[PDB]
Amino acid sequence: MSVIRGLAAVLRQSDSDISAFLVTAPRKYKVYKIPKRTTGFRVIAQPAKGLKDIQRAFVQLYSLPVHDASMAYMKGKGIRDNAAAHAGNQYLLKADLEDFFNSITPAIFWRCIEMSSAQTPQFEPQDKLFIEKILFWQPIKRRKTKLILSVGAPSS
DNA sequence: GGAAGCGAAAGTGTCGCAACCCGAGAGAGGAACGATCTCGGGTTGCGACACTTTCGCAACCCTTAATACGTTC
Repeated sequence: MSVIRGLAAVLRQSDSDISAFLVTAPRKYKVYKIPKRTTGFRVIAQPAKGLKDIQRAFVQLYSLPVHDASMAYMKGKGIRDNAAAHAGNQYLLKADLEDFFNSITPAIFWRCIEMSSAQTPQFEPQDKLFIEKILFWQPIKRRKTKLILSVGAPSS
């Protein structure tokens, strides 16, 4: 059963319960606005508690490769290390990506899985739909194809 | 992604003005018939402008969030 079997073994729940939960999982999100520091608002989609636990279990079960140049969302590394990497230099080229989190789609995720140069955990073709439902958020109720990563989630 | 309003941008029709044409008419001259200038419609071309269509800004935040204190995405 692969992914669902491991999720059941971690959450101490039946396969049927998790499978029934992972039907509208891309839709079980609570969206809200936080105030910007100067003016305006920022919209965040946060999943429900059960989906949050499912995402945490999925993240801890499968270890995707990460690079040493990345400094966000890893243990023992953070703002201080990122700043100290360029501390001794003379010139910098800070640059940003346009709408980073909402531009990531399941197509991108599956393209990156297959061609990754490092070790990648093996996902059976039967559970790819469950992977997409677990990891990705679905804005717009009518559109079931639009699946994007949500900035702010245990798995994003 | 995109309510509801609204306005930008671009394309298309329209409608009034000018410019000209053409027939009617009173009657200059000088001895009659009708030159010549004007009146009244009528047609066409043209360009400014009104009207028409499409696009795009960005409400809300969906059932579904957490709430020691601070930076960062």
